[PDB]
Amino acid sequence: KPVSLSYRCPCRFFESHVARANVKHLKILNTPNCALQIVARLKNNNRQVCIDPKLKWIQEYLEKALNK
Repeated sequence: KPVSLSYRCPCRFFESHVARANVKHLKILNTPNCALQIVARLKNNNRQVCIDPKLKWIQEYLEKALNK
């Protein structure tokens, strides 16, 4: 069977509404054949989700992470 395997990404979707208060750990994963995937694990849900870079607290996060 001819099967086309795409360049697999750690994320498929990105959460577009995440609470900083519910984030365990922030991890941003740039992937050579994929988009810029942000990864965060939830505290109350404890599941590791994906985050969209254009979130408001995320823009702040990137800015202040680069600023320090």
